[PDB]
Amino acid sequence: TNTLQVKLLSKNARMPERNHKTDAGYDIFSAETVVLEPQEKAVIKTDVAVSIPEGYVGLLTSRSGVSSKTHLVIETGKIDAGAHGNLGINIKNDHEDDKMQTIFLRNIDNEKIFEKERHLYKLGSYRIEKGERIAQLVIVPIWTPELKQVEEFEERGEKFGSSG
Amino acid sequence: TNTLQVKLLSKNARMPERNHKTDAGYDIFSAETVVLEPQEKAVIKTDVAVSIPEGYVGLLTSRSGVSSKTHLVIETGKIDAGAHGNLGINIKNDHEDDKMQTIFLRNIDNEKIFEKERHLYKLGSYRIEKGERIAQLVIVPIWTPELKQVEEFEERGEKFGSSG
Amino acid sequence: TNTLQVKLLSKNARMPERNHKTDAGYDIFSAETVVLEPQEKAVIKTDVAVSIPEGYVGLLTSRSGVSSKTHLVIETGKIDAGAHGNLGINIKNDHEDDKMQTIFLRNIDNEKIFEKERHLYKLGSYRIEKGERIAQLVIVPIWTPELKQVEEFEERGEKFGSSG
Ligand SMILES: O=c1ccn([C@H]2C[C@H](O)[C@@H](COP(=O)(O)NP(=O)(O)OP(=O)(O)O)O2)c(=O)[nH]1
Ligand SMILES: O=c1ccn([C@H]2C[C@H](O)[C@@H](COP(=O)(O)NP(=O)(O)OP(=O)(O)O)O2)c(=O)[nH]1
Ligand SMILES: O=c1ccn([C@H]2C[C@H](O)[C@@H](COP(=O)(O)NP(=O)(O)OP(=O)(O)O)O2)c(=O)[nH]1
Ligand SMILES: [Mg+2]
Ligand SMILES: [Mg+2]
Ligand SMILES: [Mg+2]
Ligand code: NI
Ligand code: NI
Repeated sequence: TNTLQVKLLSKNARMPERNHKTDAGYDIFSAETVVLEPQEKAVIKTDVAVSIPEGYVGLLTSRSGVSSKTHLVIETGKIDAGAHGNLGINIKNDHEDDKMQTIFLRNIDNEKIFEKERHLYKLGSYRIEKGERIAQLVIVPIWTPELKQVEEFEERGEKFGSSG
Repeated sequence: TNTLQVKLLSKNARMPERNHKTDAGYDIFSAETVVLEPQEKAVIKTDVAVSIPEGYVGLLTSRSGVSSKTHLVIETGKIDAGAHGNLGINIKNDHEDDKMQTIFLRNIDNEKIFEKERHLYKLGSYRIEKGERIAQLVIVPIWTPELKQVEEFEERGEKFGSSG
Repeated sequence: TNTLQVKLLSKNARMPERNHKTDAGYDIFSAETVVLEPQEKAVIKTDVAVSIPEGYVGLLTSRSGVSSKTHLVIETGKIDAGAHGNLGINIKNDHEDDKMQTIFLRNIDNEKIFEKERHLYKLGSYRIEKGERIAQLVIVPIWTPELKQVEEFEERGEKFGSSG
């Protein structure tokens, strides 16, 4: 069986699409429109549940476009084989909370938002829109063997940057 | 040989346990009780040394429970095949150092500590306890071939978020 | 074919060297000398273009020596199979911007720079030198199947730190 089961949990959810043929990642879409303040942590719900087969792991990881342009930090999620729950994106707006305020919100391309209705926001605040690609899923085979205590092993020695 | 050798280096160390059958990660325990101040970086010693076989890599990576609840940031460690040293967890308390102080320390579940003896700590300080699961190990097969200079290759072009 | 094609784009580029025989990563060299201010984000150009074969992914990831010693944060890059562009290192100097200033710049080993010509820099500023190993490349096989909507699946339930 060379197929992965994908289950949508709501109308807000969307089917993950792969960009190119040789590409590794499945672009994951957001199911909600959230505003993240500086240093604010949240879990972005995808409303998408997947089933990874045994002997594999899913890497719900950051997209290189958004992560290099914005202060949005995604902690790569290790989706266990047999985890049939809602995939949540572990996000953090790492932008400095320098107490300053602006009238412009920022999107996932670090662009000033063009709101007709004026509001005051914290400097370095971002907005994730619904149906917006913020993360991607990369499935990679694992290796989980048995483990036993040993006094010594069956070499690089015992070396955190031994060289420079 | 479908077995991985695990060597404890002290009484403070503990054997890494896998949660479920289909799960990818081996939950790694802390061997020391450390207090991390805001923006303080440290290497948490596990007192556990493992031997990954050639053609594989170990990912000493963050647990999704602690990383989403707390400001504790673990930089995923790429444990080389044949590295028989003490596994160290590359940690950083990324919480804002806003100079404020509180009498409550925080644990790996972001809960106020109930200390009977009163002390003053920096706001957003965390404590890792001994024998506490803060990180996990995921072994994944690699691929290391020979490499040669080429003027041109044998396509996605030369594209950092070409789409959005 | 058990070979990976590596293409240098300039004289500033260098051939990635693997440290040991059992090691997973290819140490990636910098092609430019950049100074990163506190909280400053940049893309460090390697001037190196590689071609990963289909069914694999490249992990342009942080070196454990530099990442544990310095506030330099590298967001692991997922180099798609068939991406023949310049490998860019997604970097962020995560050091606090506490407005303080010093006369000493810091290198990738967190050491005070010994400049004969005196200058004023921001506290916690780092310098990447040309031909300096700041990141590494780890190639790991992937698994990309077809995907179809399912009402229910063919278990760990729907569980973000169910245990602690
Ligand atoms: O989080 C970590 C990262 C690395 N390590 C260990 C395992 C690994 O074999 C070693 C360093 O591996 P890397 O090549 O990833 N870092 P670096 O190239 O700076 O160290 P060296 O130059 O000595 O290989 O340190 C940990 O224990 N925890
Ligand atoms: O750190 C990085 C990350 C990506 N890259 C390159 C390789 C990869 O093929 C490309 C972008 O891959 P991703 O799918 O991971 N990011 P994104 O989906 O935003 O870009 P695109 O939409 O163009 O695929 O940029 C780097 O050189 N360094
Ligand atoms: O970013 C993430 C990370 C994890 N998850 C899901 C998938 C995974 O199976 C589950 C938790 O997996 P981990 O073992 O990596 N974290 P933890 O050990 O804290 O949770 P548990 O103890 O319940 O396994 O949560 C996400 O949806 N997004
Ligand atoms: Mg992509
Ligand atoms: Mg777990
Ligand atoms: Mg190395
Ligand atoms: Ni920060
Ligand atoms: Ni990673």
